Amino acid sequence: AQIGPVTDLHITNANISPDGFSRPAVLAGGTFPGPTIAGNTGDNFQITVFNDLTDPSMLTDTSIHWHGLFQKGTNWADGPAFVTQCPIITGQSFDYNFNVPGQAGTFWYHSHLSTQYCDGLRGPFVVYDPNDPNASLYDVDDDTTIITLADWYHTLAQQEPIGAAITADATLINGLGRSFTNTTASPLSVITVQSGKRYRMRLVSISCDPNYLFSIDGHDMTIIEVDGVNSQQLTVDQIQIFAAQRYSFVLNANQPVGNYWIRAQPNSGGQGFDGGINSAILRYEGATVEDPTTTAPTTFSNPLVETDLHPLADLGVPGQPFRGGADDPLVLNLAFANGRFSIDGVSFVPPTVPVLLQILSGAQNAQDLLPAGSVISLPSNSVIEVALPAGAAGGPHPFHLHGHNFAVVQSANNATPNYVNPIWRDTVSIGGTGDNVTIRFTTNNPGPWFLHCHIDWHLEAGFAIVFAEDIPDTASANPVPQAWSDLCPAYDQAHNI
Ligand SMILES: *[C@@H]1O[C@H](CO)[C@@H](O[C@@H]2O[C@H](CO)[C@@H](O)[C@H](O)[C@H]2NC(C)=O)[C@H](O)[C@H]1NC(C)=O
Ligand SMILES: *[C@@H]1O[C@H](CO)[C@@H](O[C@@H]2O[C@H](CO)[C@@H](O)[C@H](O)[C@H]2NC(C)=O)[C@H](O)[C@H]1NC(C)=O
Ligand SMILES: [Cl-]
Ligand SMILES: [Cu+2]
Ligand SMILES: [Cu+2]
Ligand SMILES: [Cu+2]
Ligand SMILES: [Cu+2]
Repeated sequence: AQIGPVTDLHITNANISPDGFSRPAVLAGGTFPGPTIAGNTGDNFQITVFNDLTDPSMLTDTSIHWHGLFQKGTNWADGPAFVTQCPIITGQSFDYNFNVPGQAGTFWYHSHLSTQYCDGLRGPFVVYDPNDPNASLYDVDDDTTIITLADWYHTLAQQEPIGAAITADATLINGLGRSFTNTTASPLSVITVQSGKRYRMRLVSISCDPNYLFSIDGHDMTIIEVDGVNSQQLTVDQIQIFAAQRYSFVLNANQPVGNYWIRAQPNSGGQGFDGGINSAILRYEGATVEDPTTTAPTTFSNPLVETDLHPLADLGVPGQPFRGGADDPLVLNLAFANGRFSIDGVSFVPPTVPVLLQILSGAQNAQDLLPAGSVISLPSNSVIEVALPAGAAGGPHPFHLHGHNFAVVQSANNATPNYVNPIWRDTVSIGGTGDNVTIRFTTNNPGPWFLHCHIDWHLEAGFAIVFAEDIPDTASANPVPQAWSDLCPAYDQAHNI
């Protein structure tokens, strides 16, 4: 069952074996992935998060972010540790009480403390639209049509050795999959469809790192939503999905009754499908209970290319139709050296006092804010452009902005910008060497919004800045509850800070 929009959510430690290998984890709702949190557009979510964690090897503090939800007037509920709150300590709870006006689509939630979401605190978050303009394109849209793609590690996140390469040990589709080494024939996920029906498949990358080449043998996929933004229909036979992105696609159960492989090939870790790694099963009702015998093509006919996507609505692009054609045009210098990432020469290290609390306490320019050089002010009611030229090691980097979606004026692997009808989204691959992926948005949401690579290992290694949007109006726009004001004193006391 789905939970919410008003629910408790307990965060616990438990052993799990999603690929046949047992390890401890950090779980929401007792499962990996966590339960789907759901409601309708405009609803009031009240998610009372109970931190019941006791195993320090995965951190006993926590904080949860609701990825892609704008949090307008509720910046304090956004979740990034040391940006909008101090963490919740063990044995305490915290009510994330917010609204989702003007949004409907496929989102997710995850820990936003250190690399803790990699240890298991990740799940889907769906905001349905009772008047969805895409409703007539499908028959079924429910918990059974959510498809999560996850990387899974045998080594605990906090225990990844300094100086060794980090790669995953399994791809999990709907929480199940097989290990790349010492593969055992552990259970695969089954997605069941009925011949003749049409399904809104909600594809969610809950990855800490790899991008996936996602496909379904024998089928094609008609994209209708990108990171919460309705799209024109775009039929593809493969989707390269980067960490934290979402798509909805229509799956027409229009092939013979049978079993078909679902494929999710990560860019690192195990290559191929030997022993059923990187795989799940699409099973038609009435098919034999057996593995598919289908193959992929050698070359896909219609892979997703981001510039092919266009909004369903007339969203346009704010500003003027040329580089720098914005009120506040930025170009970030994104770099990596010696184990640390930097943005404009500064590697992100979380501050002691959350950025929001510093602002509420009267710090009122970005040069006043800690960490020094990591907080950039944005003016209110302005068109912002951010160019994100690639080249830093470890790419392709999926950059994500909290508090906002954005027009993708320039996409990976294509030097031509689009000032007319590009897709809007919230997480974008910045591509490869020489690319100049560029985003635009307007500043109508006062508060400090994190901008970072969503490869969690890279965030931990500093690949982030905070946009302090409309510092002057942050306090008036974001009244804070007493429980939020209590977080830092409790955290600092527990940690002898
Ligand atoms: C990416 O696009 C930005 C503009 O959006 C480019 O920025 C300009 O950079 C040059 C120096 O390289 C400066 O003289 C300009 O002031 C910048 N802004 C402009 C022209 O609008 C940037 O060079 C591009 N980067 C890459 C790698 O292509
Ligand atoms: C590279 O990106 C550009 C800009 O998004 C794409 O150009 C558009 O192509 C469509 C389809 O032919 C045309 O309707 C638009 O007028 C083009 N816009 C611009 C600004 O040129 C282009 O198709 C992309 N290249 C590839 C190979 O997909
Ligand atoms: Cl967000
Ligand atoms: Cu996220
Ligand atoms: Cu986010
Ligand atoms: Cu990265
Ligand atoms: Cu974030």
